[PDB]
Amino acid sequence: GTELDYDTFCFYYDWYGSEAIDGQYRHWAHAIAPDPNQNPGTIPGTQESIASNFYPQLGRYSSSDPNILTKHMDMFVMARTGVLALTWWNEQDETEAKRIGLILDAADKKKIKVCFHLEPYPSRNVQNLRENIVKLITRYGNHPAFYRKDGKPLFFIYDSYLIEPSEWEKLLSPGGSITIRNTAYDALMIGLWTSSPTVQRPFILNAHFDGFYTYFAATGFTYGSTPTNWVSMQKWAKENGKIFIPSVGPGYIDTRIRPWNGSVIRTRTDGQYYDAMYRKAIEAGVSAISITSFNQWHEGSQIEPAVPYTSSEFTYLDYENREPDYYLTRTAYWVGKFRESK
Ligand SMILES: OC[C@H]1O[C@H](O[C@@H]2[C@H](O)[C@@H](O)O[C@H](CO)[C@H]2O)[C@@H](O)[C@@H](O)[C@@H]1O
Ligand SMILES: OC[C@H]1O[C@H](O[C@H]2[C@@H](O)[C@H](O)[C@@H](CO)O[C@@H]2O)[C@@H](O)[C@@H](O)[C@@H]1O
Ligand code: NA
Repeated sequence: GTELDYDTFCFYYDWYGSEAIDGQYRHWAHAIAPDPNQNPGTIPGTQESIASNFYPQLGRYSSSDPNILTKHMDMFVMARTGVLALTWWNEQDETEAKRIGLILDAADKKKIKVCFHLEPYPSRNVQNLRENIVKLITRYGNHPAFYRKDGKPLFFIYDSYLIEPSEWEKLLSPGGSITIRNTAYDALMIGLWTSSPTVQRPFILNAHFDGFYTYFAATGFTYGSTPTNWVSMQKWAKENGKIFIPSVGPGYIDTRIRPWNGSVIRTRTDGQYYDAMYRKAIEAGVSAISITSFNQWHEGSQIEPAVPYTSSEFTYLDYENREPDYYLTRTAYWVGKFRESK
């Protein structure tokens, strides 16, 4: 009825600061991105003006605040989401190491598991990826909240297409020069499916990924994030021994930090958009689902509770006519439907 689902992975961001913990409102303050097609300015992260079109129920919180982390784990329990997929940027700073330890300890108190979402950090390549996979498994592999499926850790790899299949083969083929296959550091490696099947099918096969995900909460942003393609993507995956983990989300809007990106807006329609994405994932017959996102406030994809808020700087969007915790409860509903279908 209410147990956590360990085939549901929710993308989680630990880059927020507060004056209480960090001494600064990190990420609530954020540079405005220049138009790809310029002195754009910065959102200052004051109470009135934050880097989101929405406004958190918990305010300008710190991701290093143990009291905030506790409340977040309670929110995961409400949503029935059993795995927290943690953004990881290879910052190599004491604050990063501290935050990962706090998140693991908080998660374990509510039986939530943690896996890593490997980001496009500077000069990312298959050698430093191996070195960082080994570090992460050695440092956190014995923590009880560290996620495993059939004895293997799992990693999502954002913008995996930035590395050529001839490089991925070295790490992920059983014969690869620096392979993790059949070693103590073997893992499930889930790459990002973006574009058409004529490009993606050979990429995934040649790179030796164990599976693929789609990430984007905005329908139609890519081929992969267009749900009418998911039945055929699942059929191809099952035929080729690959795990398909489609990404579902409640909406998208990023125009505070990207004022030129309005065409990517997807409206929430009081939950109906989320319902349509989640239904299509379940209908495709997949064995795992990813949620974009718990708390990407910059991109307006969050299921974390939000509240009404107005200032002279900006009038924020909010969840009305639904209540602030609607997207947590609606997640729990769809987790129930997914479990019926497995
Ligand atoms: O939204 C601003 C944010 O964009 C980039 O991070 C990416 C986004 O969070 C989103 O597309 O998800 C990706 C996978 O988790 C992630 O790479 C970065 O440029 C970041 O610094 C920025 O704050
Ligand atoms: O430029 C806006 C766009 O930025 C990010 O996506 C970029 C890249 O990371 C993606 O792999 C490709 C997919 O086609 O698009 C961009 O180049 C995301 O933050 C995205 O949500 C945003 O719209
Ligand atoms: Na699982």
